[PDB]
Amino acid sequence: MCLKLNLLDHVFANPFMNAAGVLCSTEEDLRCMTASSSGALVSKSCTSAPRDGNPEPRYMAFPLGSINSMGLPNLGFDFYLKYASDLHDYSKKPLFLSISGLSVEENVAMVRRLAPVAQEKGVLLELNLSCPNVPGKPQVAYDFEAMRTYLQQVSLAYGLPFGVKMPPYFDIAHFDTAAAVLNEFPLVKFVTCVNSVGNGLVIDAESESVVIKPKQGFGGLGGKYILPTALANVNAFYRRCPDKLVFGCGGVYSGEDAFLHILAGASMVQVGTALQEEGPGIFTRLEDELLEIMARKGYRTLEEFRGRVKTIE
Amino acid sequence: MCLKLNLLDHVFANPFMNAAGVLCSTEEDLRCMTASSSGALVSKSCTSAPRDGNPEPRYMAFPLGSINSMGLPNLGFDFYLKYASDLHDYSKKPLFLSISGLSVEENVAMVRRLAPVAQEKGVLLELNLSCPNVPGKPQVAYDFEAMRTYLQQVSLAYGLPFGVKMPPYFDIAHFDTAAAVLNEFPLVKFVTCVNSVGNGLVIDAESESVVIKPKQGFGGLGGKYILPTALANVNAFYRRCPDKLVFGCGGVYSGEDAFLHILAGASMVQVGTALQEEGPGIFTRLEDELLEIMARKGYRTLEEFRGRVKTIE
Ligand SMILES: Cc1cc2nc3c(=O)[nH]c(=O)nc-3n(C[C@H](O)[C@H](O)[C@H](O)COP(=O)(O)O)c2cc1C
Ligand SMILES: Cc1cc2nc3c(=O)[nH]c(=O)nc-3n(C[C@H](O)[C@H](O)[C@H](O)COP(=O)(O)O)c2cc1C
Ligand SMILES: O=C(O)c1[nH]c(=O)[nH]c(=O)c1CCc1ccccc1
Ligand SMILES: O=C(O)c1[nH]c(=O)[nH]c(=O)c1CCc1ccccc1
Repeated sequence: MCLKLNLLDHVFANPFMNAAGVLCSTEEDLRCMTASSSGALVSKSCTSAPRDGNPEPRYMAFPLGSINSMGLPNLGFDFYLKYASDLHDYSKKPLFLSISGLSVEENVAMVRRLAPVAQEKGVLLELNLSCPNVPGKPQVAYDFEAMRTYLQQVSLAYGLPFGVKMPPYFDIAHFDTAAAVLNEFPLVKFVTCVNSVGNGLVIDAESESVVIKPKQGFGGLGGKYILPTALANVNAFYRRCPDKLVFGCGGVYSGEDAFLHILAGASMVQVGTALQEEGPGIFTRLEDELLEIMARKGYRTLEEFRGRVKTIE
Repeated sequence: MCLKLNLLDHVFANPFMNAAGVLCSTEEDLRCMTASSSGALVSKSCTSAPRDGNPEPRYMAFPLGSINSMGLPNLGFDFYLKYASDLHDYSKKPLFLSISGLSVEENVAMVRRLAPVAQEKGVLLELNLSCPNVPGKPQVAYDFEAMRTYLQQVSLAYGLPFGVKMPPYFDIAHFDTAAAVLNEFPLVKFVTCVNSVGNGLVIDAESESVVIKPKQGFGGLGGKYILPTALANVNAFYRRCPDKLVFGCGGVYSGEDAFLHILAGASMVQVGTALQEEGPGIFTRLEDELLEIMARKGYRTLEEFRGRVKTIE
């Protein structure tokens, strides 16, 4: 009957927050997410300098979900750090800051500056391993040695508990390798599964055209298309990383979808496409709907069912 | 107006066929696919010996698609070779035979034996590369060195044009690398994109349980979930393999979905989940619906629009 929880030395009114990138780029957006009923908020992944991002149109949504190739538009790390150190009202809810530098050095340079603000104000770091395509090498989370370098360097530079935003994997050996990398780093205290399902292509039959301008129409998919992919990643890393938290992201449109993420192992549940489409009112509905399912089942706490998805035999 | 194609030295009344695995395991199944209005059929991916596959339930479907961990149940190579050599009526439509040996040596042994029947009767080989190799390693087509080995060995042992069935990829680096491997092999004349989107997890909220028994509920996804992933892969290989055909598979439930595949580059268009759910009557419906879109647009043949998806500016 209340959905409050405690994680990472912080108190949360409920497990919901925006997904990085959605409703979180400008001061106005971050004030809007803080005024909402969400339990937390995360800022737009940032780079050391500001970015315009890719040409428009760069996001489109449809009944089954969304496609985007935003290009990491952001107001620059100095802005997000300033929001964290001077503007955010911590009495309202916790703040996560997402960083997405284009090299290890850039990520290390941002985290060294974020550390004392984390100590003083309690902002939390979500390190985004996804990045614009560089011909000739894979995304960082898809190159396990690069991933290990990033986490070794960030962990050294930051020195405090943080989390990592992961793209989906689709192969059980990949789950085993990625979770073994993550388990080398004791400061990685949460894993957020998942970022968009990479490089889909939506085509409009009437116009015979792709629907976004960058990358010949290819972009990451979110929303209903990706819920079972998201639940599989959440559960695969919940099972493999027993000393970490898993934050679930992907496909959440209802309190039933949140319930499924929590059954698979999610501690917080992030909302991307559905929030972009419905606006911040969605958080009161998701809370009501999750409490309604809990009540029908007799559950009084999230702990009673987190990670307790049943297998057959 | 017409749906006819002539490719790989065969004539097809229309581009539709089953996806491997669906309606194609027994003699009864293959006679049913032959009696349908599809333009071709493919047999179930086989191994040297018969397999019972995994325990049930191992396939389930829902409004947005399906999940399966079948375990490669099949009647064994000798049965499908007999069907191709002695039973199929080639005056009705062309036959593809899919193989999925559990090692390069098993595939080599099958294709050596298939070769003389392919030469005499015109059966076409589809080699499934989205298939287990050594457990704890990724599936073959996610291990580029293994994939190259499989292709070198099968190309030497078989010596005739064949095609390959590919898992989806999600990273531009992988589209680049995979297409470069395929383009090393001139006998690979068609590339079928895509197999299921691997290791998703469907969870039923009422029962709090996964819905298939093997693999703790993890399985490959088909259907509406995967259409933009399928289209991205069809187009990515269509652009990168200009000397090969691309066949599309994933998410086809209507003539409009088939039209989008074909705009992305697809020659043949395969139907898995929707055919499993609706039965072979789907082919008359897909042909009617694709001809209606062609009529409205004034297209008289498939080559007028195949691969002609527009990009923005
Ligand atoms: C418009 C847009 C911008 C996004 N930007 C980011 C980002 O800056 N950093 C990040 O970690 N993920 C980003 N994402 C990914 C989302 O955080 C989320 O992982 C993905 O959309 C899946 O969740 P959903 O199904 O709720 O949309 C973005 C997604 C969208 C739709
Ligand atoms: C029950 C079932 C069995 C399958 N078995 C095979 C197989 O033996 N070989 C293979 O190449 N693909 C197999 N697949 C994958 C399908 O061929 C197809 O690639 C996938 O289902 C996506 O197409 P769809 O969205 O139309 O279902 C199977 C799919 C299903 C649902
Ligand atoms: O800003 C984006 O395009 C973006 N969109 C996503 O769905 N997830 C992300 O993490 C990002 C920022 C990193 C990124 C990823 C792919 C292409 C460009 C930037
Ligand atoms: O028989 C299968 O489970 C199967 N299902 C698919 O959706 N696609 C396939 O290619 C196969 C056969 C290969 C496979 C894949 C994963 C585990 C075992 C066999």
